[PDB]
Amino acid sequence: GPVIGIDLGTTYSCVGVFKNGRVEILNNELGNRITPSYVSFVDGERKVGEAAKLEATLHPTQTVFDVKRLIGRKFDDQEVVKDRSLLPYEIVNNQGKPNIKVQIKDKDTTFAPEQISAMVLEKMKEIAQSFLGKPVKNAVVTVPAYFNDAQRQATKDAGTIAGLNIVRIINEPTAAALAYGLDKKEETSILVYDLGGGTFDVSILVIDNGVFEVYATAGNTHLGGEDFDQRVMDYFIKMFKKKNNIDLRTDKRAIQKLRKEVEIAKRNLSVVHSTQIEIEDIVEGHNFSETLTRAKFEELNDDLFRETLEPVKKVLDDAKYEKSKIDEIVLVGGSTRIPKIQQIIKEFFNGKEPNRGINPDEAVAYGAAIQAGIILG
Ligand SMILES: Nc1ncnc2c1nc(N)n2[C@@H]1O[C@H](CO)[C@@H](O)[C@H]1O
Repeated sequence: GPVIGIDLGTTYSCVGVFKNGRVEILNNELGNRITPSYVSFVDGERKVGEAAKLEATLHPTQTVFDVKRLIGRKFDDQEVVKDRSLLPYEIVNNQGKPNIKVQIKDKDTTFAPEQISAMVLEKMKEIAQSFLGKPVKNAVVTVPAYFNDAQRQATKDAGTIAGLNIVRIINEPTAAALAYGLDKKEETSILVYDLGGGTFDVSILVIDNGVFEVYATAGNTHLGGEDFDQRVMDYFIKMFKKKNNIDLRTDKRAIQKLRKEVEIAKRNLSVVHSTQIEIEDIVEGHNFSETLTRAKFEELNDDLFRETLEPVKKVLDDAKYEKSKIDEIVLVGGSTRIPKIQQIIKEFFNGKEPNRGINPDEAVAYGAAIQAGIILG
């Protein structure tokens, strides 16, 4: 049968197929190549993807996301304790393991993380089946390089629940190296800088005669694009209060509409220098109309951009590497399109240029698809 490739990300998932000697990254039913990793349990309906994400605003306790943060971990791990305090849906202690609790038709229902991740995998599988017009039973699925045996096994178990045999788990850095087609011959040391919507990961990947090994990993589990948007929102919430004596945080619907326009404005400022953020009647009788420059966008976030170099220093130190030992810097995740990010990395690497695909959110799924093709021969 076919083997598909899935990037099971913290904030999103992406599915690729390898067919007629090319990788195709598939669109979801709404025409996007990225599906938000969200599942909602409201009014006796289950939704998966953007339709679930949209329920988060009015149904924050029934809308599950960021499950990758919980999968294969223990309820008392410091990281899960921190996540229970950040996440608005109920996380309960099932015999030492975090489980998700929600209501379906008012009934208390508990899920393992791998059961919610299975629902994201199910949807990616259905996109692949309808595209290939065949059943799909096998997949390459990616995980972070720092995932331990229980986190990898819990991801495999997610596959099994979704009716997917996970024939191979590969780390996200390896998947990126496969996508960018880094020469497998002789020896290459690669810094993989992966700045996503929710998380930052950096790995030293060494490629030696077609053998891939991650020598060191570090990161910041709570640093990504969504933080850069929150810094902009904070700024404009302050200004709108100053100007109109309206605190937009008093209206959940206003904050949702602002967040959407702020995300687009940030994307615009990776290409242009100045952009308009506009919402008619952000509340009744009050338009939101503001300009954001690249310079102000950077000023609002410069300490977070700069923070990304602390994990870079840690992996160089952990692997007893000097900046020079790094042969190529590869960038993954849409957040790496921010010019200032590219600039800061370059100057850290004493002038060296980094490589950024042009679909950096799809590189990991692309690599997983390539791995599927490699396995099929
Ligand atoms: N043009 C762009 N400039 C800055 N950030 C961008 C971006 N494109 C994406 N996807 N991103 C962000 O990447 C993350 C993963 O999708 C999200 O936080 C996007 O906003």
